[PDB]
Amino acid sequence: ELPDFFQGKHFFLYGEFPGDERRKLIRYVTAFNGELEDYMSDRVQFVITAQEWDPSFEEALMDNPSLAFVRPRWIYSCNEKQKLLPHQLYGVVPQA
Repeated sequence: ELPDFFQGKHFFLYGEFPGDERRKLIRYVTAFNGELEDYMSDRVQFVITAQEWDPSFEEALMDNPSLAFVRPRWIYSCNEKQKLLPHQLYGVVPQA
């Protein structure tokens, strides 16, 4: 059946996404039993973004440090292996 590695992890798609991508994500997330948020709030553990580092992150960060800023590629490869991959490999850091 369906592997449930996103168990109790909440996501947030931050970017401007290529329409069907958002779908894929959501498909893939919920598919793996991921939780999906409709707004940045304390529940969030991973912010998925195709976009680039945003000042927003920081303030969000300095209010909820646990945050991960991963790029979609993670969510894919995750499925693409049927395993929880360290988001670190697919991270988003302000470049500076």
